[PDB]
Amino acid sequence: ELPSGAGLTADSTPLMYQGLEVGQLTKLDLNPGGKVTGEMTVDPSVVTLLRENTRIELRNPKLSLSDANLSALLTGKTFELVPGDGEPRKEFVVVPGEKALLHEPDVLTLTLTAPESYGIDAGQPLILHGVQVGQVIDRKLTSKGVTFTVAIEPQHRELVKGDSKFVVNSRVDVKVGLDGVEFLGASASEWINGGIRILPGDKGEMKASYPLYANLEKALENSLSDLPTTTVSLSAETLPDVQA
Amino acid sequence: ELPSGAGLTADSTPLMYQGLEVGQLTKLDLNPGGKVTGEMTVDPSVVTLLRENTRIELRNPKLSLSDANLSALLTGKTFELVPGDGEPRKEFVVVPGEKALLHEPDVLTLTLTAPESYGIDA
Repeated sequence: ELPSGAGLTADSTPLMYQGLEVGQLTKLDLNPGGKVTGEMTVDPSVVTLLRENTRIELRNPKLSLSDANLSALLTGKTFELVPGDGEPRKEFVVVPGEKALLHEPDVLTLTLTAPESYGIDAGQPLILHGVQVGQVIDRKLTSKGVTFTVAIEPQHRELVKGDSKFVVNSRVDVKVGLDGVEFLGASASEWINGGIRILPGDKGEMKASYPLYANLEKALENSLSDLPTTTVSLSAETLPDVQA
Repeated sequence: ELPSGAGLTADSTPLMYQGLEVGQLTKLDLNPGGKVTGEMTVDPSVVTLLRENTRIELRNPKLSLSDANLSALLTGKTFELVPGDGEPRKEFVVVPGEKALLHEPDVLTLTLTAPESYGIDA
């Protein structure tokens, strides 16, 4: 059950497992209602891998800066078998390559709010301790502002622990001080990738929503808003004092 | 015993030694359990180099900024024979190109801790 047979050709697009062709997309049709379906023959040696949570991911070719493989660029779209376990099944729903993380046997899905996108998009990485542990699934605009949905891999799921803070890394911010020479938000190699930094906590509950802090300092201050609350008010007639 | 036959084609990917083709990957199969294996015929003139710690490295083509060789880009994956010494052997385990330094007769392996990646990758 395809999302849209954009680059798919009948009898040409292969099912690809461990780098070896296993199956061949045979039929590709447009059902009424705009739905696109198809069917694929697989090698009998692999049918045991078609189980309940076995999934098939449509993968786009990607430009590898390290290994510029021309063949991958020429073949275009590809199917990929990633097996699971359970009862055998025959009907399948193809997940797009970006949503592949969303459909996993155990994946940590979070919804985090923000007043602004800050340049964060739906393909950005998601960094903990300088290493990617997840991905931004998508970005939805609401009346109050942006809400993102993000996903965390199961192997790193146990390191967030209910308390954490999420900091924007997609925007550079150079601050200058008399002693405060600092470059917050990103490094140049990491700014092109963008992403969201995670400040992990100790213990918690994995609550449903988390605020998104525009920089590290506001995350430390636990100051999601912009205007701090008036701790106290003073009345003075004429004083040559600070405006703010 | 391949990691994954990603760019490997049977009867096409060569074994490459000193820049000269020596061998040809003949058979390439998926064993049960997800394991990928294969077998390769080598020239009899080179069988003496297949010894105990002789290793075979799968090498990806790389974009040389100095010598943009189009042929290397077109051939894709390559095998490379780097000989060793000891008893002759026939079964082999292909090391990926990145892990090639890890499998050497003498290599100094260190584990170093950090509180953060600092952008350091593998």
